[PDB]
Amino acid sequence: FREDCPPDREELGRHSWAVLHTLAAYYPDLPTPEQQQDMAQFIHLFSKFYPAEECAEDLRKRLARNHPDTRTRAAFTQWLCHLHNEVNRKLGKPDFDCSKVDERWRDGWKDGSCD
Amino acid sequence: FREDCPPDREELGRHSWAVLHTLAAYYPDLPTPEQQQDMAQFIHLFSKFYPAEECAEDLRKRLARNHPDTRTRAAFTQWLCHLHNEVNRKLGKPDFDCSKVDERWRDGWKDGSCD
Ligand SMILES: Cc1cc2nc3c(=O)[nH]c(=O)nc-3n(C[C@H](O)[C@H](O)[C@H](O)COP(=O)(O)OP(=O)(O)OC[C@H]3O[C@@H](n4cnc5c(N)ncnc54)[C@H](O)[C@@H]3O)c2cc1C
Ligand SMILES: Cc1cc2nc3c(=O)[nH]c(=O)nc-3n(C[C@H](O)[C@H](O)[C@H](O)COP(=O)(O)OP(=O)(O)OC[C@H]3O[C@@H](n4cnc5c(N)ncnc54)[C@H](O)[C@@H]3O)c2cc1C
Ligand code: NA
Ligand code: NA
Repeated sequence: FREDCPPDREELGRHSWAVLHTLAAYYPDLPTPEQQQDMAQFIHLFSKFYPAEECAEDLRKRLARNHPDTRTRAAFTQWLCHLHNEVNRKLGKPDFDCSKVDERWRDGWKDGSCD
Repeated sequence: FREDCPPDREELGRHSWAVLHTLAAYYPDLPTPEQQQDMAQFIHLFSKFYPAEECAEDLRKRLARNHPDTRTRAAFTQWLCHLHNEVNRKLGKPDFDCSKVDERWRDGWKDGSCD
C-alpha cells in the first residue's frame, strides 16, 4: 500500500532493466570508439555496484562469459535483450522476443496500443 | 492503459532515481579508493548516456559545478539527495528531506508503514 518504500529485489530489477533497455535504445547507431568503450565500462561498473550480492555475482560471471557488444545500437540493444533473457530463463520466465526491443523500449508497438 | 510501453521522460526519471538512490544506499561506509573512483566514473558515464539531450546536458553542467562525493556511503547518499533536490527545485517540486534517504531507500520508514 505505501508507494514510497525501498524497492525489493523485483521492483529494483524492473527499474534497472527499464533504465538499461532505455539507455540502449538511444545509444548511437555509429558510436565513436570512445562511446563504445564508455558503454562497456558503464555496464561493467553497473555490475560492480548492483546490490544484492547473489544477483551481482551471477551477473559478473555472466558478463565474463559474454562481453557487452557495444559496436552499434543494433548490436548493443540485441545483446542486452539476450542478456536479460538469460536471467528470465534462469528464473523460469519465458524468452522476450528480441525483435520487439525497439517497439518495447523506443518506438512503441506498431499497432499503436501505446498511443 | 498499456503497461508495457516505452517510458516517457517522467517514468524514466522515476526509474533512474530509484536505481541511483538504491545503488547509493548499499555503497560501502568505507569504500576502497578504487570503489570511490569506480562510483565517480559510474555517475559520470550515467550522465553521458542518459537520453533526452535537454536533461543530460543540464545534468553534466550540474555535475561540473558539483562533483560526486563518493568518499563514504553517508557522503554519497547525501550528495545524491542534494543533486536530486536541485532538479526538484528547477521543476517547481518541493525539497525532499535528505535526513530521510535511509528510510526511503534502504530501511523503510521507522513507523513501519513499509511493513
Ligand atoms: C542486471 C540484473 C540482474 C538480475 N539478476 C537477478 C537474479 O540473479 N535473480 C533474481 O531473482 N532476479 C534478478 N534480477 C531481477 C529480475 O531480473 C527481475 O527484474 C524481477 O524478477 C522482476 O521480473 P519481471 O517479471 O517484473 O520482469 P523483468 O525481468 O524485470 O522485466 C521487465 C520488463 O522488461 C521486458 N523484458 C523482459 N525481457 C526482456 C528482454 N530480454 N529484453 C528487453 N526487454 C525485456 C518485459 O516487458 C518486462 O515486463 C536482476 C535484474 C537486473 C536488472
Ligand atoms: C539524472 C536525472 C536528471 C533529470 N533531469 C531532468 C530535467 O532536466 N528536466 C526534467 O523535466 N526532468 C528531469 N528528470 C526527470 C525528473 O527528475 C523526474 O524524475 C520526473 O519529473 C518525475 O518526477 P516525480 O515527481 O515522479 O519524482 P522524482 O523526481 O522522479 O523522484 C522519485 C521519488 O524519489 C524520492 N525523492 C524525491 N527527491 C529525492 C531526493 N532529493 N533524494 C532522495 N529521494 C528523493 C521521492 O519519493 C520521489 O517520489 C531527470 C531525472 C534523472 C534521474
Ligand atoms: Na528477469
Ligand atoms: Na525531480
